[PDB]
Formats: sequence, structure tokens, C-alpha cells
Amino acid sequence: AALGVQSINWQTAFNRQAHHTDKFSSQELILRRGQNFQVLMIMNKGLGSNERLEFIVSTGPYPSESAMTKAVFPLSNGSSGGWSAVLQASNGNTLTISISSPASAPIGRYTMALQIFSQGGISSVKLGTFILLFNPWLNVDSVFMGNHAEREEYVQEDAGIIFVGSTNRIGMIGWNFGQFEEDILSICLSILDRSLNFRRDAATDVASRNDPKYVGRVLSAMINSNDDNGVLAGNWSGTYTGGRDPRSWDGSVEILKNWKKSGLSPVRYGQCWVFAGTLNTALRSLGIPSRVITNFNSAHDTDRNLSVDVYYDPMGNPLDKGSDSVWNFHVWNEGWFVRSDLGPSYGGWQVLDATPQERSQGVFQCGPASVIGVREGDVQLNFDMPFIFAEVNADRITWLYDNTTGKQWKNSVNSHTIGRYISTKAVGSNARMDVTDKYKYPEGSDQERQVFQKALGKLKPEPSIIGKLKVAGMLAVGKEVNLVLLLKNLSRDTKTVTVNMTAWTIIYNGTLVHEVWKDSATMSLDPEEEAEHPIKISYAQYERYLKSDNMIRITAVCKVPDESEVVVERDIILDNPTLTLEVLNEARVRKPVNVQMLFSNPLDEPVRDCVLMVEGSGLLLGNLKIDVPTLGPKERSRVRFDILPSRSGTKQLLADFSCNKFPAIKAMLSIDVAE
Ligand SMILES: [Ca+2]
Ligand SMILES: [Ca+2]
Ligand SMILES: [Cl-]
Ligand SMILES: [Mg+2]
Repeated sequence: AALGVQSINWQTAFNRQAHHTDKFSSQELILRRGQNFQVLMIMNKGLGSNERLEFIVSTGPYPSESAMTKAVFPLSNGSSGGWSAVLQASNGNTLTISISSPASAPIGRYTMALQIFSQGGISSVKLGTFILLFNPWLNVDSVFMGNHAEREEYVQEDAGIIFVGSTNRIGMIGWNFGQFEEDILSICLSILDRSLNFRRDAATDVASRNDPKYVGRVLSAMINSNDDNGVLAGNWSGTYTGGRDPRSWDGSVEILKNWKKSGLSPVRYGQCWVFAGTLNTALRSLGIPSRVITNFNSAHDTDRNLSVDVYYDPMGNPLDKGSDSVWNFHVWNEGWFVRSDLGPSYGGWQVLDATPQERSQGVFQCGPASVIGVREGDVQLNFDMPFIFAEVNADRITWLYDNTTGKQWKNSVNSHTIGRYISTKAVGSNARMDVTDKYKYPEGSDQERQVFQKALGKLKPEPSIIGKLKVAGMLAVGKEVNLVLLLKNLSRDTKTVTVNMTAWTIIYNGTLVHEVWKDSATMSLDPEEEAEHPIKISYAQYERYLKSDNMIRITAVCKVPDESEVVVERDIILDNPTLTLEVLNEARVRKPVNVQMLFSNPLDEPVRDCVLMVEGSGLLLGNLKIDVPTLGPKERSRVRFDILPSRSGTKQLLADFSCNKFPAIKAMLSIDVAE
């Protein structure tokens, strides 16, 4: 009889353990490039001396040896360079074979076939399929990350933290990356077979999948539904009918499964952190060390001049003209890999942004941008350096505009307000890791200014009154809003100040929603005198126009005869009433755990359409939806439900409580699941 295979033992558990891919909730053979794995092949007879076995691995619709999307290698003994198979042992008709791949092989789904040369003939049989990923553990892989703890956080961690809020109140929200959840890896892999690049030229796309730079840039495009049937549809209007309020999501899992389940129809809706969380999931799943970055006072320069304009009218009203040019915060991602296209000094963290802000080559994609390069102002390098630099270090110009006259007049220039408290989750904990120093030289330093000029060069070759807005008291949705405008006269004369104020509800990006309060006043001040003008906004006044951001823009334009206007600005954040999660017993893997949701209604009216959304990788499969009954005025809701832990360690439980009066109240609970 001719030499032939009877069966193959992929030793899946063993290889996956060795290749750090055992966390994926999948039964497939998942491997990482540049690392070898062992298989056992039972032949029908012994391997003859004059016989030969040749392995054939191939990926994509056009497997080409030239493009490295197809490799044919013989069962040798001397481990070869790229793909190779070594016969480490023969027992009976069983061949113990060690197969290795190149650290440069394209990532994705491969199929393996065997060609046998026996008794003068040739026979072929398919052995099976496997998934090959980037290998952050391999010193020669470009995504290599040497530090154990860092690699664990940036690749293996599925529970995360994303900072939000404002420069006045930095907050955080939990996020379930869930890269290990059922079918997630599969979906993230399918994204590459659905991009514009892949449809344009499938043969070249698949070949380029050996480049984290390429893969990274594609994902920045494919995570938003713009141009290519991507995953998320952005919406910063404060009205999300036809979908879900961006603030209600708790992770990337429900989003990716919804995308697939709907025939790849846009998931409605998302905002920057939603795009970044979802991107972070794809990146970690594929093996590219990744993390989420939050830039407060993020500028959106729309004409590459490193400058952004914001306008107000003499009555203190923020004009749409630029109300969103400087977001309270903007969230993006960083990918870790070397930049062979830029040089040794630019390797490391690379900015990637899936939020559709600026088009790049006609498509909404952004990055990779070397963080190091951004700090030095080398915005001539790929990709999208100019835009990102502006996001973190653009100058802010305030303008006064009177539509009635057509007149426009510059009020002031601030070179240090853009790009502050750039944060990311600390490794192994929830602490805030500030990385501003990584994106720019110290504000107020000559370097900072020297770099600015350098970057701008590559793109294009006294007041007597001081004001300040302080928050008086507690700010919570349900309570009246109390502020005070503090004004002081630094001149030697007695000044009379005319003050025009407004309060608008906004979306964190700056999108103006509705005016909820306005007022004018004139106060006389003697030299060095300090006065306070109270600003009181009732719940009734803002409740109808306040969105899930729970933000309000407060402005006061003040002026004294013969002096330029003084503009005082302050965005405030109202806290949602507290939502609480409690475990009623010790948490052990595979053992039922009793949990409790607690919420008290602070309003004098009842809350209806109450829905609880709970999820957490390793704590429960998918998302749990509970319909809680109407909660009367000042009453408490106590919801019970059990979770069933599947993986030990530190897990993150997340919940979203939504009702007619309070959309997207959030909760998070750390739970140590024991074995
Ligand atoms: Ca897109
Ligand atoms: Ca600056
Ligand atoms: Cl999967
Ligand atoms: Mg501009």
C-alpha cells in the first residue's frame, strides 16, 4: 500500500498553552507566528527511505508562494528558516513533528495540506485548519513586548478602564473588551476580509496582513461604519432613536456580535470611547499589544494650521461655529510595534483612531502615528501626524462675533489648554497613568514652543477684570445647579462691568443642544474689589434638555468701557444618582454567585422603562437584560440575579441602568473569583 495518513493529533491544548492562546473561548487551533508547535501524525505504515512528505499551508483566496500567503515545505530535520517541519521522533507509524512558521508570516486563517511521494505516485489530503496570530512574545516579531506584566495587560487583559469627564473632573468607566469571548476572535478576523483594501485587491490585502502597521490602519477604518460597512455608526447629537445611546454600552462584545448578526449593518450608535474600546478588542485579539488613551481638551483642527477657533456672541452665547472644535475629551488607541518604515527611533506606541473625524486618503481611517514622533514634531512621517499633533498641542483662539454687524474680533490666544491629562489605565490596576509627557514637552517650556514652531513650519513654510466660574456645592441630576461668577478689579479705578451669561446643555464633544438659562447684570467694582454673581439653574429648567453626558456649558462675557471683553468659560458635569452592585457571597469558579443591584430614585416623579444591563467576561456569558418595574419617587429598587463565574482571578462586573429620566447610569464592581 502507498504511504498515507490515518489521523493527526494537533495537541491543541498543549500547543495553545505554549502559544498563549488558551484563553480564547474556542475549540480551534490558535497559534502565533515565528513559534513552532508539535503535532502527532499516525501514518498507515512506516516512513520509507525513498518516500517524502510535504506540508502546504495557505491563507486567503489567492494562496501565493511569492506573496508568502502559501508555503510548501518538506519534512526535513534541520529546522529551516521560514516554514519548516522537523521529524523529532518515530514510534511505530507515529511521526512526532515540530512545525514552525516565520515571524513575518501573514496573520489569519490558514489551511494545512499534506503531499505524499510514495511508490512512484503522489497523493494529497487536507490535514485541517488553524488560526495564526501576531506573537508579542517573540523577540523577532515586530509587535514584540518584552515586559511580562505590560504584555499581560496590553494583550491578555479583557477587563478595562477608560477615563472620561473633563479637565475639572476626571472620571472613568469600565469596559468589557471580551477578546476571549465566544466567536469574538472569529469576528475580528472576519473584519479583514471585509475592508475596502480586501475588496480592492484581496491578494495584496492578505499578503500585507503580516504588517501590524497595515492591519492597524485597516482596523482604524473598519471599526467605524463610514465608507466601508464598518462596525460602529457615530452620533454626537444627543438623540439616538433608531439605536442605543452611546453611553449605555459596557463593552465591545455585544457590539461585534450585533454587527455580525445584522448582516454587517452599522451598530447604532457610538462615540469616541466606544470606537476605541471596540478597536482595542480587535487589536488585543489579533495579538497587537494595545491600550486606550484619553486626551482632555482634544482639538479638531480642520485645516492643518495647528490652530482652532471657538466663537461666542456679545450676549455670552456659544456659537455652533466651533463649539465642537475642542472636545472635553477624545478617546483613541495606541498599538505597540516597530516602525520599519520610519526608523529605529520611532518604534513603540503608535496612535490608532477609529473615530471618524478627519479623512485620510479620502477614507475615515487614522494612524499609525509614532507617539515619539508626535512629541518631537516630525509630522512629515506617516500616518496622519499633522492632525494628531494638533489634537494634543494646537493653539486655542477665542473669537467674539456679532452676526448683526458681520464683525468678528479676536479675544485671546491660549497655547496651553489643548492636550491635558492624557491618560490610560495603569498596568495591573485601575489607577490613572498620565502620559502627557509622552505626547509633548512640558507646557510653559521652551522645547514645547520650539517643537510647535518646527511642526508649524513643516505644514506652512493688561485687562482690569479677571473672571472665574466656581461650582457652588453638589452637582447631580435632580438637584438645582449652583454656580458663582467671581470677578475682581485689578485696576486702580472703579470699573462698571456689564455681564451677559448663558447656560447651554451640550454633548461632551461641544455639540450645542439647548439654552437652559441666561441672564445679564452690571456690577460696580472698586480697586481690588472681589464680587460674586450667583447662577442658579433649577432641575425643571435643564431636565428637559440635558442629555446622557450630563453636561452644561456656562459662559459669561463681561466688559468695561474702553477695554476688550473678558470671556469666562466652564463646562460642568452633573453626577447621575448612584447605582450600586453587590455580591452576596464568596465568588468561586463554576459556582453560582448571588448579586444585587441597588438604585434609589431622587426625583419627585417616578421613573419608567427601567432596564438593567449586566455583563463581564469570566463572570457571565454575554449580556443579561432585566426589566425592572417603575420606581416611585424617592423609592429604592433592589434587583437580584445570579452570575456563574468561569475563570478565576480579578474580574470586572459592569451594569447599565436606563430609565426615562436617567439614561445610562453606570456601575462597576471588581470581583475576585477563586478557584
Ligand atoms: Ca469605515
Ligand atoms: Ca501647547
Ligand atoms: Cl472565535
Ligand atoms: Mg484650523
